[PDB]
Amino acid sequence: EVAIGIDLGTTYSCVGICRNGVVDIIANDQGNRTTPSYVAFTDTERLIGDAAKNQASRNPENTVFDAKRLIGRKFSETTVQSDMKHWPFTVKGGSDGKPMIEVSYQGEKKTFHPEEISSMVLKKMKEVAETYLGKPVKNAVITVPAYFNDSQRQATKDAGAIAGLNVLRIINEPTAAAIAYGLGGEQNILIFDLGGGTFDVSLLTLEDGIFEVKATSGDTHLGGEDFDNKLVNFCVQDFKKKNGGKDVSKNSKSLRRLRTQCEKAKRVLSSSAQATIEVDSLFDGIDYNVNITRAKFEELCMDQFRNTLIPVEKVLKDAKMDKSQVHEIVLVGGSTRIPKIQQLIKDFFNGKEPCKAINPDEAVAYGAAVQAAILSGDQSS
Ligand SMILES: Nc1ncnc2c1ncn2[C@@H]1O[C@H](COP(=O)(O)OP(=O)(O)NP(=O)(O)O)[C@@H](O)[C@H]1O
Ligand SMILES: [Mg+2]
Repeated sequence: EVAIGIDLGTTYSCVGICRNGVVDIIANDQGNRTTPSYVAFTDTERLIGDAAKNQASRNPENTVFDAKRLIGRKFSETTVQSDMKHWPFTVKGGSDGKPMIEVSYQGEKKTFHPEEISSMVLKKMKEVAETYLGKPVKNAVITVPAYFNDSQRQATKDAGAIAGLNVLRIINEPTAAAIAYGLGGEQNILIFDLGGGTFDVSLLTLEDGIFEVKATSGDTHLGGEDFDNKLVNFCVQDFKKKNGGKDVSKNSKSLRRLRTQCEKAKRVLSSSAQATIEVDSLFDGIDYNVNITRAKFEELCMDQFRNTLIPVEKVLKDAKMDKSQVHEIVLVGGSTRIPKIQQLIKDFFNGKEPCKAINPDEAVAYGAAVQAAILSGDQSS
């Protein structure tokens, strides 16, 4: 009878439950309200979530992420050829044309389909809910991007079945976000979703409790990781100017340790004017330290931030509607916490305040949890 909503994110996943028309987003074992979509294999164990992400730089070959970029795709697809330059783990095509992710686990070569890796993240999110509820969970609504095709949706559903979930429904991420905010006649809703890996803009219409996706645009390779990379590239150049041209970029472990700290500084800069990036013994036993102002971060990311408005203009053009006709702008995704992004969007919409009351990296799971409760016969929301 217990049903949960799950955001299966490219970078971070999130689980919620709606009971008595109230939605709890469930914290994991480390107290985090979102969980990295990471799976690692070591000599002794299978790590999922925070524990997998935290040892990525010590075990790059056997730490799997971005399975969402492979799920329901043929290995020969041009998106896979393009994306695989980003992965330190091995991916090969099977005789059925399906990607096979190859790792070493307890001294043995093992291969997994993308939906098997995604099943392990879903199983972790199921266990997070079960620990909180102190009861087994069987039923779930799982979200997917609006642009997901029938193969990607069915592979996501299969991941749920492998994780031990009865998948009540697959619903669109942008629709889930709109459902979270309870969005009176006809309403034009823009979902601006900027996560860790991807940027999705969706224009929805809502007449008589019925959502339709009118238009979608974005960039499958713009997200928080790209802003982290802007800080990494700066720090690499800054280290050169401090340490007689020495090049941190030659050491992939040095880059990963630097990237981890750039991501932390980026988060601090969403609520402070300044942050420190610090890595003890970064490269050649040399300590690295630098102070980054919010202004410098904004400068490094200036083009990427401003270009987020281009897909906004494109969905409005495709829907043949003026920005003045948008009733709600919903901020979704962890990167929408960046003040400069919030200011650019507000200014574009002529000072209209976006809907951002729900922690933006939780809104999709929140909506999924509402839909899961409704489809279980609970009319309280
Ligand atoms: N306070 C913050 N300031 C800036 N970025 C943040 C903040 N909190 C989290 N993030 C970033 O949010 C991103 C993760 O967004 P999230 O919406 O959880 O991912 P997702 O659901 O997996 N989306 P996607 O990766 O696009 O599929 C990471 O790049 C984080 O660094
Ligand atoms: Mg996503």
